[PDB]
Amino acid sequence: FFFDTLKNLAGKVIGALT
Repeated sequence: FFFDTLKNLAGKVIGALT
């Protein structure tokens, strides 16, 4: 739950960066 969301948030950041 929380772990999945945290990982997902990081993925969005990486994608947004490049």
